[PDB]
Amino acid sequence: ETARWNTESAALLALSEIHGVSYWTLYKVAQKGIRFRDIVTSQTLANFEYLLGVKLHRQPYYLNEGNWSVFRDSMISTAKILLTHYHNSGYKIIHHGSPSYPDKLNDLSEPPFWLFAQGNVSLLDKKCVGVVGTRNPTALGIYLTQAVISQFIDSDYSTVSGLAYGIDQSAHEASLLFKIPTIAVLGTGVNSNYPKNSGEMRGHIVNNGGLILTEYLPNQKPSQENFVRRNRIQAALSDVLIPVEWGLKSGTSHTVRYAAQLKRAILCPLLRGTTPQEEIKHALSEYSATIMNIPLSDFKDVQSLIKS
Amino acid sequence: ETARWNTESAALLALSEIHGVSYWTLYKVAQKGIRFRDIVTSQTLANFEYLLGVKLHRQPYYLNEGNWSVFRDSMISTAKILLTHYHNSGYKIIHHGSPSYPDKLNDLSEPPFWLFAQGNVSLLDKKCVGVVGTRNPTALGIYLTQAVISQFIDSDYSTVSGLAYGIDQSAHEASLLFKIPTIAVLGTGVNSNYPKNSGEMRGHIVNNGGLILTEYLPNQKPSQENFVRRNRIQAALSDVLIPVEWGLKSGTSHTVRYAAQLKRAILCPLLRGTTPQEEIKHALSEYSATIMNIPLSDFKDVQSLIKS
Ligand SMILES: [Cl-]
Ligand SMILES: [Cl-]
Repeated sequence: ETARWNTESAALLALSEIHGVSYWTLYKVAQKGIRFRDIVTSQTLANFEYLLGVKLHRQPYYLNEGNWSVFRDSMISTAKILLTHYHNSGYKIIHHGSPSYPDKLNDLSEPPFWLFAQGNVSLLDKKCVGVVGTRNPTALGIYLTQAVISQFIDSDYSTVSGLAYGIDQSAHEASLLFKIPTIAVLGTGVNSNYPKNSGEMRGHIVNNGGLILTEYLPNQKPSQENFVRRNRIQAALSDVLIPVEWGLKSGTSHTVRYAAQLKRAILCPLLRGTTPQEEIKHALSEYSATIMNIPLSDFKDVQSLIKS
Repeated sequence: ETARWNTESAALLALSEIHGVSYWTLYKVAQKGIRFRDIVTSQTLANFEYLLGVKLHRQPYYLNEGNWSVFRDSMISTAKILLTHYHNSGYKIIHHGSPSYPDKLNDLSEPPFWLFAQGNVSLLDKKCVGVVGTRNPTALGIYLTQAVISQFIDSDYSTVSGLAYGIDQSAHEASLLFKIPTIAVLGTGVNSNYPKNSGEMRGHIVNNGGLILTEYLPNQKPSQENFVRRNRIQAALSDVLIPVEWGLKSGTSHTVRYAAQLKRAILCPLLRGTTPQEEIKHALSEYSATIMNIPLSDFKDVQSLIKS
């Protein structure tokens, strides 16, 4: 069974890394039920380009009948070693339709048809709580992030965030601090160094039983489109979504909307004694969200301790 | 009534700032019930030095009968303006035996006989929770400090700490963030810039209804002896003492010991699922301390919200 998916893995890397096929091109290929293995084993360039869904080239073209066999065989041979190269770094490619693929992602209209993974894949199949927010939080947003995640200590939950500046990085840092496994869904390929000084955090995430996850091909750069596209994954994986600090018509609003479309539970942190803002009121109105008081405790619980 | 204490204030400043009398010398003076006003109005140097408790000088000495009147009158005149100078900066001098002096400090064997104050003095008479710890905390100590103080939101408590690097600064920063009035007890005189970038925090403390407090004379530098001496104040003011992160045979252990001697309530933060350390076990053994779980909430309270 292993060898079937490894052949599809190598075909994906062949088209992506060697021939440079776009994410979108390969996505709609897989969306149609076309397997990359049968694209790379095409015996003509016409067949190649038909299955790949691009505009067929006329003559003259540098790819032709005279050099097709080597073009095909050399790319298959190249990609087979390239996958062992990525396996050696601890990366796994999880394909849609395989046993390792998590059910939750098939709630999406556009499920990822492949995933690059580094770390503990079994977390995708277990309870997850998304913690996400602005890349430019206030001091209180940073605290609420940690306070929220501390509530899940010794639960069966892991955390999910996007490894981005601000709330997301504070979410991962908090999960690590409290020894909650955390999942980072990237807006890049696995090879990128974004965000700054990310290689150590990714290391600690993996060392603490966490997971690095991305739908994007190894060398895909960060982009505003890549982030919004990735947030459908974050919403789908989040059994509960907790947007800590966020404005409407923001990145995180997309995630919250998606979570509402996916009928995920939505909790909104509110510090004791403070007034909900319209983004919170929006979530209670639209998405049937729920306030989560921080602290959840009352001061009466503190009084019990002081005066025994 | 105001003018009686202002005269004692000016006499204290006269001896301290003009003539350079030590903290300890003036402390034992006041400990005996000698008022500084009557020292500065002494008509001989023999009387001056007898009341001040120092070794009486023989002749020849530059202070003598021929220049005594001016020495006395010029220092009284100088100090009267010097107090208006400190009043203008918002400083108040609170004397032991005056209505503004807080009762809690008379639980000390060695109560401060004067206090310099900037901000809201009425906090000393109300519920206070001390939050103190090492100057070199771990990441978790910094969080626990904030989590502990968040429990007192919308309580009638203010916070008390020593405005020192580490836990103390995180305690003040947390109180400010959650809008809990905070009291900083200095290990210096009010004129010092210690610790680094302290003038803005002192400003925000005062602007948020907080208080700066010190027993030390205006230009007293920081010292390890000044810090341990000041922690008897912090213990006395703390109706509840919460040492967040601390080793035994540390600065903060002195405070905790004192708090035990003063029979203050002692709470010790313990993150959920973690084992008490011997410093915590020491406090439960000796000082009848109590664990305060962080969070105080259970995960069952989170489950209630998720699945309504
Ligand atoms: Cl596929
Ligand atoms: Cl006095």
